[PDB]
Amino acid sequence: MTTHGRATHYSLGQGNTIANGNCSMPAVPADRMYVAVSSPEYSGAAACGTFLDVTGPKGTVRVQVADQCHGCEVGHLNLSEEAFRALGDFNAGIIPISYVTVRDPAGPTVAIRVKEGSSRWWAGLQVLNAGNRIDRVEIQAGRQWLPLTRTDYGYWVTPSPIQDGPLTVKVTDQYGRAVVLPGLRMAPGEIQRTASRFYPVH
Ligand SMILES: OC[C@H]1O[C@@H](O[C@H]2[C@H](O)[C@@H](O)[C@H](O[C@H]3[C@H](O)[C@@H](O)[C@H](O[C@H]4[C@H](O)[C@@H](O)[C@H](O[C@H]5[C@H](O)[C@@H](O)[C@H](O[C@H]6[C@H](O)[C@@H](O)[C@H](O)O[C@@H]6CO)O[C@@H]5CO)O[C@@H]4CO)O[C@@H]3CO)O[C@@H]2CO)[C@H](O)[C@@H](O)[C@@H]1O
Repeated sequence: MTTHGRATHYSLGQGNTIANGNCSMPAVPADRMYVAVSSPEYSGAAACGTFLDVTGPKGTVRVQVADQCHGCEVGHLNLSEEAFRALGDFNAGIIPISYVTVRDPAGPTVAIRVKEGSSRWWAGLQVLNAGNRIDRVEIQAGRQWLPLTRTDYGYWVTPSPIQDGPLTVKVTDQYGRAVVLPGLRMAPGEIQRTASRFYPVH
């Protein structure tokens, strides 16, 4: 649904290659089109990875939800400086906006990043390029599926130890669509590409 609100500007800088913004992006977007949302809209990092089409005075740009703006109220987006300048005048400081969460945006294949410090005793998984909100991330334990806990920093963590060897991970989005990612390695910090998609390329 269309949310009507306002926008201020801030920056995540050049960032690092580990964690950028509250969603813990592996990198600050090269196009510098990102946004921090209010705490209720952040929804415990459930909005991480999703994209917003934000309509401003000078048009409409697409930005990736990347961070949590604790000081922002509902409807108040904290845009990147580049996204702000493209929508309105930078000297204005505040601009009137309206935005929607993009449903199934065109993007690359799903990628999984195992967090630093992850072992068989404890592991954190980050799902990338899913396109939409993710409701469920599970690791295969024998013939059953061990559900992971959604953290408020963009990762999914194990509530209990997992088996050794390659990981078989099932990810389910907000639309009930699920993909299974076999052969995932316990490699902390690495972005593991896949050939899986929640929706086809057209
Ligand atoms: O990006 C901007 C935002 O940043 C947020 O801050 C984040 C931060 O970026 C992020 O890095 C951080 O992530 C940390 C997790 O929160 C934390 O839980 C995690 O701790 C792990 C640890 O990495 C892991 O090594 C450890 O494994 C233990 C295991 O627990 C223990 O059971 C096991 O013991 C077994 C023995 O090894 C075994 O011999 C014996 O037989 O059995 C034992 C068990 O019975 O030992 C292993 C180690 O070998 O587990 C812990 C968790 O329990 O570390 C992460 C970092 O690496 O999270 C931050 C958020 O909380 C800001 O908060 C936000 O404001 C910014 O916007």
